[PDB]
Amino acid sequence: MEPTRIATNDRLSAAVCFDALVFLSGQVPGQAEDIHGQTREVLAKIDALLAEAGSRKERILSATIYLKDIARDFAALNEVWTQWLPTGQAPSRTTVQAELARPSVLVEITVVAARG
Amino acid sequence: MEPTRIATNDRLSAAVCFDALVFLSGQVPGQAEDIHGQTREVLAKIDALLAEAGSRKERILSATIYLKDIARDFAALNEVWTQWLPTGQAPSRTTVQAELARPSVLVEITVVAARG
Amino acid sequence: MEPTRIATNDRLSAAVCFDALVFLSGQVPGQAEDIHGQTREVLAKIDALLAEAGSRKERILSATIYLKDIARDFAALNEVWTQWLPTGQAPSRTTVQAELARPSVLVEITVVAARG
Repeated sequence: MEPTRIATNDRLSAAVCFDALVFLSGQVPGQAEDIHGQTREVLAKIDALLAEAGSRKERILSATIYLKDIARDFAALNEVWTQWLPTGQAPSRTTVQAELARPSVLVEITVVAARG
Repeated sequence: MEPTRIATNDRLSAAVCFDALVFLSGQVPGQAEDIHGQTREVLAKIDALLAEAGSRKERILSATIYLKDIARDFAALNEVWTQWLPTGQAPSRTTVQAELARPSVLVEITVVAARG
Repeated sequence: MEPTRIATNDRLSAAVCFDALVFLSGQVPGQAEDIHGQTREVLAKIDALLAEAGSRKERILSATIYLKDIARDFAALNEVWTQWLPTGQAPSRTTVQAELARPSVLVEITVVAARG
């Protein structure tokens, strides 16, 4: 087996697929400025990438959720997250505080999923 | 193949199993307040989840260890960790500083393991 | 299937291999003191470990890149990273800020790869 790549540039591929596994690059928000909208936009991008990479939201295996300010933003994160997930099909997850590459980014999520 | 889930709520599943792989949610301490006891309790929970998910401590593949204060607590973390691991069967690991969802949490560990 | 281990000590194995997957411990620099040289040395070590673990740079699936100061050092990190990667074969990646176990460490990278 060979890895296949999705949306490759000279730093990263949005997705790498290998042996029924899908490895997504950490996804960042669009132009939203607030935690609620940024979380929605991050999840929208993951939704799209899963489709391109041959998976779907129901097949997420793990998610690391990085919050620039975990004390300030965890509740809002959980609100959008819990509403976006398919019912009863939540993945394994870890949420931790970390500054992201751009100061405006409040949230970034890194997903591994099962090809479907 | 379909992913199977263990102890699912509307945010996360404690474990997700797919194709001989086990993805655990980041595990946090019980009611211990000190680094030594918190690390022991985190490892106890991982021990339990591996059992439920069809793996065991000898079959851990990777561990990300998050410490709220890596300078202050790394030595104690290593002490409990090295004693808990089955001899000669340490997994791949990465230990980094990150604040966790609750301020009382000094340590959180995210494990991927092989089904056995 | 059984996991096999590479360069095991009582805290971690440099690599764990299981079912065509390679899990590397987070790699830290040698004695370089600057971000550019530290990033080069981290990538050199990963290069070596991939060889020992039966993979290669072209087969990296995911990389988490930890920077002690993401604002200060991301540009230099990207410079060395983009030059080291095999052309058109970048993996999935996530770059976040986190303090590492030693204060001198500016960068640490955790890789999962496909056995080849």
